[PDB]
This record gives sequence, structure tokens and C-alpha cells, in this order.
Amino acid sequence: GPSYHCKTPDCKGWCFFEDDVNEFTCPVCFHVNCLLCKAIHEQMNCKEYQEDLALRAQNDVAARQTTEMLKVMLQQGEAMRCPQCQIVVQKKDGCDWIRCTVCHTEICWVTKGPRWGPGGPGDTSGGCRCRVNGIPCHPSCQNCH
Ligand SMILES: [Zn+2]
Ligand SMILES: [Zn+2]
Ligand SMILES: [Zn+2]
Ligand SMILES: [Zn+2]
Ligand SMILES: [Zn+2]
Repeated sequence: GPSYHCKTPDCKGWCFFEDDVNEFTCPVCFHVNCLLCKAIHEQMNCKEYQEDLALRAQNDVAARQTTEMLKVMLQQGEAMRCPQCQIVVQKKDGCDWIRCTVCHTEICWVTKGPRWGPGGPGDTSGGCRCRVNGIPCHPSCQNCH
């Protein structure tokens, strides 16, 4: 069970990652962190945050740093786009499964795509079909729900 450090400057707030929890309310500074954007964006959904962050690339050097950082993460695994709404999702250490914050699509992190077909939970006509006939979606999978 790995951990996340609050993004408020110099804050000592931290949490463990949990499969079903995508937001961290810091007990120190009380700010709400988003555990898939790794950022505090309390008047935005994740899509509004990520688009505005790309608009600050022209030009903030800090934003341009992180936006180009993310584009290497996506091009090399350790980050991915939601297969449904296409927001950039970053890893939650120890969690093989994530429910998108914007569209609520279940994402299989092990296989870097959807958990299920359209029609959602139970539809093994798409997605990673973990455990059908006993086979895990990947032999490293431990629990993608
Ligand atoms: Zn904090
Ligand atoms: Zn977010
Ligand atoms: Zn989504
Ligand atoms: Zn899976
Ligand atoms: Zn699996």
C-alpha cells in the first residue's frame, strides 16, 4: 500500500492510495487533492484542469515543464488516457484498477485500457476480461476488480 504527498507547498499531508478513493482531503491544510491528476483543482473537473494546464503552456515554464513531462509518461507507460473520456490518468501505486473521475469508466491499469466493454461492469465482450476461464488479464495482475 503506497502513499501520496499533498501538493500544498511544503505541506506534510500524506495518504495511502485506495482503490475506491480518488480524492485526498488533506488533514493539515484541508485542501482536496485529486489522486489521478496529482493536483489540487477544487473549482474544476479533471478535464477543465488539464486543458487549462495546457493553455498555460504558452507560456509558463512550470506548466510547460509538467505538460511535456506528462507527454513522456503517456508515450512510455506509467500514465494513460481514459479510454472513454480521454483525460490523462496517472498511476496510483498499488492499485490495478481505477474508476475515472470524469466519466466513471472502470480502467484496468495493468493492461492500460478499459476493464469492461461498453455496457460496463459484467460486459466481458470488451476490455481486459480478467479471470475469464481463470486467466488473469496479465500474470502480474493482483486485483483489477
Ligand atoms: Zn495539505
Ligand atoms: Zn483531477
Ligand atoms: Zn474518463
Ligand atoms: Zn485487468
Ligand atoms: Zn486483472
